[PDB]
Amino acid sequence: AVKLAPPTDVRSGYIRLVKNVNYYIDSESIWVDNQEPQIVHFDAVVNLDKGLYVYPEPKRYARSVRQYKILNCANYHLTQVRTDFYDEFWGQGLRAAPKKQKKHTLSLTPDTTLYNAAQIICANYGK
Repeated sequence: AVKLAPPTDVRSGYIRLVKNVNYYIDSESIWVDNQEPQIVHFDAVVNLDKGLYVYPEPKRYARSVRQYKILNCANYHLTQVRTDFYDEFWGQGLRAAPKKQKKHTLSLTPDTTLYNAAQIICANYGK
């Protein structure tokens, strides 16, 4: 069925992770906590290798996923706050969201797409 081709060219302001080339940090989404700068909020944006049909209309499918994250660089805890699906790449276009958002905080372990992102974030702001 669906069988799609995420952009090779990086749209300005998006930071590609080495361990998943379709996984990005939206630079413009980044906020470092004013009171505790070890904590930084940001959007993770994933260009999909498969259309996710999460829209009311049958052959409308999501091309990307935008996830609100909160990272504590002190302990590498990553909190998943919300998820939105978009029918274009780079987390734009028509949005669809699940009805209740699953939130979850994960203690990150080494050598995984998320740890990658943490290392970039904390490297930039953790010092």
